[PDB]
Amino acid sequence: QYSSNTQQGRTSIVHLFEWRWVDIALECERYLAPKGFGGVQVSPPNENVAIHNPFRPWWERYQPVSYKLCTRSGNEDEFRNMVTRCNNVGVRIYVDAVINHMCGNAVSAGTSSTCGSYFNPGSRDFPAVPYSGWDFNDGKCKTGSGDIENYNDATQVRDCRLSGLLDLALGKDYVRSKIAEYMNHLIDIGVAGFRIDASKHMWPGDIKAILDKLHNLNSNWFPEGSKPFIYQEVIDLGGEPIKSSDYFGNGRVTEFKYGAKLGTVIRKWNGEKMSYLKNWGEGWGFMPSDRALVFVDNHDNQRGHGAGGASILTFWDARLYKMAVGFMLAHPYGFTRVMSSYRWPRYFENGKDVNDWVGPPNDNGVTKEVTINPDTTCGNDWVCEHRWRQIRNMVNFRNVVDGQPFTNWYDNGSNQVAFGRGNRGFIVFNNDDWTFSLTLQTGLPAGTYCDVISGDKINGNCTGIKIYVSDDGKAHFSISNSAEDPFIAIHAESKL
Ligand SMILES: C[C@H]1O[C@H](O[C@H]2[C@H](O)[C@@H](O)[C@@H](O)O[C@@H]2CO)[C@H](O)[C@@H](O)[C@@H]1N[C@H]1C=C(CO)[C@@H](O[C@H]2O[C@H](CO)[C@@H](O[C@H]3O[C@H](C)[C@@H](N[C@H]4C=C(CO)[C@@H](O)[C@H](O)[C@H]4O)[C@H](O)[C@H]3O)[C@H](O)[C@H]2O)[C@H](O)[C@H]1O
Ligand SMILES: C[C@H]1O[C@H](O[C@H]2[C@H](O)[C@@H](O)[C@@H](O[C@H]3[C@H](O)[C@@H](O)[C@H](O)O[C@@H]3CO)O[C@@H]2CO)[C@H](O)[C@@H](O)[C@@H]1N
Ligand SMILES: [Ca+2]
Ligand SMILES: [Cl-]
Repeated sequence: QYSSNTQQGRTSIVHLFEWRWVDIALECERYLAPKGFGGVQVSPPNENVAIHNPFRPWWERYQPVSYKLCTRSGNEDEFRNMVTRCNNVGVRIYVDAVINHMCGNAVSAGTSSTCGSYFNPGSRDFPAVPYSGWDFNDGKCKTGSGDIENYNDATQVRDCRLSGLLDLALGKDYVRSKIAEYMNHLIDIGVAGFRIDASKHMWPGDIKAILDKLHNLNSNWFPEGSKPFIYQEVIDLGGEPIKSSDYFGNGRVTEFKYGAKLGTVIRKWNGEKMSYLKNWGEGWGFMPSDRALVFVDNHDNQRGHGAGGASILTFWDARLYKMAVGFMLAHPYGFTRVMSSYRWPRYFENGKDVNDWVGPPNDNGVTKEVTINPDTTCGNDWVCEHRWRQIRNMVNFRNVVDGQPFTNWYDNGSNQVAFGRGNRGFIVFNNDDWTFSLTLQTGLPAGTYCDVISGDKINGNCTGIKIYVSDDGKAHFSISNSAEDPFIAIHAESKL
């Protein structure tokens, strides 16, 4: 469960949050494959409650109605078409598996669902599965409300309803088997693994029992005996009885400390400085690099959900965001996930975004296609961070330097830093309030290199900045503090 199952030489996944299956299929072919992306995390592909108050929020997809592959992203045929087309060009699909719970206990009975299946939260009847009252934790939970009230009690975190979401009885073989049937359906289609939603809300042993039932990956695309890549969503910032390490037996775990701390560093908050990143990784108290699933923001915290945090960087703070993402993709720690978002009309009333619920760009609830602008950006309010030159090119940097050691670190004791990855890549940052101008040892072969942040290598020249590495590996770098992108990155494949 620890190996990504990506193609050799591809090292990141991108979250195409709320994208339609047909758009992802094209994106794999026209962009992700040629640009060297490892894979795509998809939004939950199973039927959910259609919520009209408020109007079709992104979070309705975290309220399952059945395991039918029928959502605003598309139907089963469209989902199958996407997985096949993506695998065929060497780009993997990872499914956001919502398996802790069905929908909210207070949702009205009927057929207000993305495939029109009947369901009755009140009587606990989900006949499309099927589940009944016997399949939920109502009698196991010991809180007065039946909901999670207190994270200091590890038992209720697992047995009670997360924000009222009907809590599946994951200790029952029947429940485990219905979940496994869903996941095996997905695996056999050709899915490479899973983001396990709400893992903290499940016993590690119950997840293990589900995982025991899972097939090996599809033998047309994957070597025999390949196991689904598992990364579990556990928000562990310290101070709670449940630890991310509790989940290491099942696969990787999201490291939410990563983006929280990096955000603070890059904003220069709380006295933090880029020079402190010399021991980034386990040195900062993070989990082992071989288990960490790392990211600057996720779909929750970019809009203040989950642990939130003021320090979280997103596309809304585009300048600092690119630097954070660039740092992450350069550094060997963890397995990297890049966010890809849509814009919503963010509106703050007393420090909180009252539109933090708004779903994907839509016309009357129908998800807008991702249109591709002439400059390769996206239209229809899709942000497409993964198509931003600075991030896209750093995705390739990580590929180029895969497995090379962290070396040749430099810092000015404040916010001007640089480091190399073996003899394959080198990156320089200026986050101070003055110019960085210095000659540095790069660790690279002599030559002319295109800076992949300001531009591209195209048939014998560069469209951005050029760096000249002399015979002894030294190169001069000048980065103004007023620079729109105050960082430079060069690597073996950007050499002329
Ligand atoms: C969002 C994450 O919450 C949890 O995280 C905890 C940390 O674990 C903890 O250490 C500390 O930092 O606080 C955090 C925030 O509380 C959780 O551990 C983590 O897994 C969550 N991320 C996940 C999981 C889910 C659930 O699948 C996703 O959640 C999102 O979707 C939810 C469901 O649609 C959405 O909730 C909405 O719907 C519920 C039903 C509603 N609840 C109300 C209803 C009733 C009726 O009984 C009352 O009981 C409640 O009090 C009402 O508020 C919510 O109000 C409504 O928003 C949720 O907001 C949304 O984040 C998430 O996307 C995953 O990534
Ligand atoms: C294990 C520890 O990791 C993190 O601590 C950071 C800290 O947030 C950061 O400011 C910095 O602290 C030192 C640094 O170690 C030292 O080399 C430098 O001279 O001075 C810095 C402070 O002025 O780095 C450490 C990691 O080395 C977490 O933030 C913390 O919660 C956790 N206990
Ligand atoms: Ca649970
Ligand atoms: Cl996540």
